[PDB]
Amino acid sequence: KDAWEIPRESLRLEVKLGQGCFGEVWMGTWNGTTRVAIKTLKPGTMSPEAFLQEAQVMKKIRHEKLVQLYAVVSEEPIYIVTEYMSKGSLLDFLKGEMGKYLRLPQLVDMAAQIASGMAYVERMNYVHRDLRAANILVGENLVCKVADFGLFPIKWTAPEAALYGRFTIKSDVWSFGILLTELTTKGRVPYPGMVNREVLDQVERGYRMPCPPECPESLHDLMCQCWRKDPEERPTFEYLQAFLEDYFTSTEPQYQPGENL
Ligand SMILES: Cc1ccc(NC(=O)c2ccc(CN3CCN(C)CC3)cc2)cc1Nc1nccc(-c2cccnc2)n1
Repeated sequence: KDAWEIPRESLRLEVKLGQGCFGEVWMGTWNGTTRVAIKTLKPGTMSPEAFLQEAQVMKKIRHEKLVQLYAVVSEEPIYIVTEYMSKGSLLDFLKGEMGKYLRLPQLVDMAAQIASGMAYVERMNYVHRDLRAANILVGENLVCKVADFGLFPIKWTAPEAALYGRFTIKSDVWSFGILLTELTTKGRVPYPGMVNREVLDQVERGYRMPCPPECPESLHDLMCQCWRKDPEERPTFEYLQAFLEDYFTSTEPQYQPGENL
């Protein structure tokens, strides 16, 4: 049978990390040596084949900025096993104890890594549909990987996708722009004070988030390209990656540290 299959005895579940109507998530050990994240399926909540769809996808994806599948147990009770990311979610990391020490340089490097991951998704002709800080994992050495915890996130979703169900890599680019604001505000909810309804009215009317405090205008400019009304006007993740990797030399060479960024 499949080469991803592992014996049940090789997986230890050590710390519960969350729950849902379809299962749970745990940190644990695989082969008594490898720390892992584990996703379970509640028997009786959702069909196995519908659940293992995710694992099937994850077998065909391989990239250093994508959370990596490690193994599965594909007879109920089901287990999906991936690499473990020591710092947890980008969102939690941004707003917690570490967040006070991150400046533009680390934050833009995180963005470039995320764009790199998304650029692979771009080349592979996949769509993400839920790119946001909550679906980014952080590891040692500020390593950031794209994940999908299957967690409507209107505030992160391109208008044409939210309104008309048109989800492309270009609506992923819009989400990335919103992700840029999470990075520069240390994980704050976008469109502060506005509910979903006003967000949709306002954005359709052409409103866009302002340059966050201490964020270089040139980075907010980039956010605004990600938020172009016309999907095809938005940049590629290939471009986004290259722009963020070169940012402090090509775009903002006179950058000087500040109080928060
Ligand atoms: C245990 C597991 C099982 C499945 C997944 N799957 C994904 O992360 C994922 C990523 C991309 C795709 C591709 N897909 C293309 C099509 N569109 C519509 C959706 C995305 C699918 C699944 C992750 C995990 N990992 C996981 N889950 C929850 C929490 C954590 C975690 C928490 C703290 C520290 N380290 C890890 N780790």
